[PDB]
Amino acid sequence: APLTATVDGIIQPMLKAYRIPGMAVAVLKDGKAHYFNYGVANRESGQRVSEQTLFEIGSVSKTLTATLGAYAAVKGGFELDDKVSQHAPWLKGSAFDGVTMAELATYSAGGLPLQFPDEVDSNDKMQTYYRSWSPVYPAGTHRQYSNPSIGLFGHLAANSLGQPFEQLMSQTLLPKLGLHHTYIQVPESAMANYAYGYSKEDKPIRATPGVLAAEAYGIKTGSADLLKFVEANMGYQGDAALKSAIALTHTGFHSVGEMTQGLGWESYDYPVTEQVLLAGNSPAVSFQANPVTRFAVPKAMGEQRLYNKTGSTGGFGAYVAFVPARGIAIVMLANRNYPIEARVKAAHAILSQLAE
Ligand SMILES: [Zn+2]
Ligand SMILES: [Zn+2]
Ligand SMILES: [Zn+2]
Ligand SMILES: [Zn+2]
Repeated sequence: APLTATVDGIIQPMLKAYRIPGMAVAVLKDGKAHYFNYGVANRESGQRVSEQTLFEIGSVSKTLTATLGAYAAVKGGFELDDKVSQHAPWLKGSAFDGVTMAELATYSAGGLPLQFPDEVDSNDKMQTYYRSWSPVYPAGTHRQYSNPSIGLFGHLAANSLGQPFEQLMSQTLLPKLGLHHTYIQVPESAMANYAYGYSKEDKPIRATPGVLAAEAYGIKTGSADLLKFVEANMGYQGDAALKSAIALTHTGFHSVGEMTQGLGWESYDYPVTEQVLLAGNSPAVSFQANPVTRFAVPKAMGEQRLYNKTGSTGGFGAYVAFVPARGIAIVMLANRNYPIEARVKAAHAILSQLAE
């Protein structure tokens, strides 16, 4: 073998080193899905991980939120270059008069922070927060990774179609993507599949609920459903609107170094080195404001790219990467929040091999 041995040789040492109780890994190669399952979903019960185990994917959720937002645009709810307050009456007169929906989606509204301030934890206080927010930078000039930013994008995009976000996600988007084992709120029927996360203190934990949580980091899913979503991104057919929506998430709106920001997905010119992938996923990019390289117009980024997204929650660590031109992808879902650097290194190791 190369493939079982390739994945095993990379994943198993990493689990030992970061004491990861469980991981589900899925890869795509030559049209087919391959599942590699390690350890336990639940330490107390000993339930083993499978490709049907539900994990919190954290901010990988943004790629689905982005797809939802794109879908609403395609269906005419809004245009990406519309000012945000065109689609939020309660933001008329605020800074959002001068921010576009695209800018919201791509963390470039002007310095919205990584998280809401702590007592911005209700709908009323969230509205006042945005109404009263004072931009740090001119719109479209700085990227600062931000849950309030893509949070509001997803919320307003769903509203442009007349529905709450969770309804649009659960009743329209996920069903059209053929993702029937993916959830914002895990139903009682599926709870037996729901892994526990583990904190640094080895205490079992699950996601803290909150304002715009569903939009920013709210999805629970297993490796098989998530790879199916990645497959849709490699070459989807059928629903013309959904096809167009997926295309839109592969549009790049600006770059920061070698990373081009899309809707949800971040991408790189392919081939890409480990060092470059690491840098683009590092705190240098994710934890502080960066000035962007502006694009004259948004551009379709195409097939010879590596697309990816990191996600974590208090107890979970997720990574997804895919390369459409080479027909390869990896999904790595774990129930410990272990370093992104290890995620990226292992994924690059495996993808480098799949491309053989
Ligand atoms: Zn296989
Ligand atoms: Zn409070
Ligand atoms: Zn609202
Ligand atoms: Zn369904």
